[PDB]
Amino acid sequence: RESERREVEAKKHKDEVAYLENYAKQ
Amino acid sequence: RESERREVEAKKHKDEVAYLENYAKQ
Repeated sequence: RESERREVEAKKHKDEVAYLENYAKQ
Repeated sequence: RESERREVEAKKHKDEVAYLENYAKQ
């Protein structure tokens, strides 16, 4: 379970950097 | 140990996203 939590928090990193990219170029 | 690490990760993620949306609100 803790390993799975590691992968899902990596996914959260991906989502957050994705939103930063979405609103970065404006 | 794993639970508290996940908690600190989650709070820093929400802080980051709050920072980004506050910056982008203009």
